[PDB]
Amino acid sequence: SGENLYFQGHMHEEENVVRSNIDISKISGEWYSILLASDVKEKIEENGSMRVFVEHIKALDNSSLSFVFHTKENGKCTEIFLVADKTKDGVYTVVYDGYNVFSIVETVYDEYILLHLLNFDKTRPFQLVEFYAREPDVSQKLKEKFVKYCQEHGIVNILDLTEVDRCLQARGSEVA
Repeated sequence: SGENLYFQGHMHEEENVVRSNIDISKISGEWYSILLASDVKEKIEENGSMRVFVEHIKALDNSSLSFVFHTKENGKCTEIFLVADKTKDGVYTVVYDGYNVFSIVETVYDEYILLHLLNFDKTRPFQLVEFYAREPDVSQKLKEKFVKYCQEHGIVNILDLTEVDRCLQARGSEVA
């Protein structure tokens, strides 16, 4: 006798984690910048060009993606509008502080996006890893996931943005 037990689920571990065949409509909407990492720490510390705080992602056509960010310039939150062009599933290019490529590494559409960017500056090229979430903070488990990804890629300058000025106060342009 005893309770018969039965395997349930799939063999791989993660639930609803999307790594390819990205559905753009479901990654659209409101996002918050949570974590930022780089191999060049100056790019993400205060005054760094890549210290940008995402606001919204929108599908533009069957290819391109609109990204709206805030960044700090001359003491103020300023809104910056970017259009990223698709080169293949999950991969885009965009011009900002030079020429960039970036990849949607992994996403849970209603929770988070992990993005890995390369910038091709001739003198000081760099990599950026970003973690966006559907809320302004995330679980410790997800922060550890991000940190492990960074470590696996040799990226050791890792900032948690959730207790510093991310220009949240600048997101109130539109009312219900």
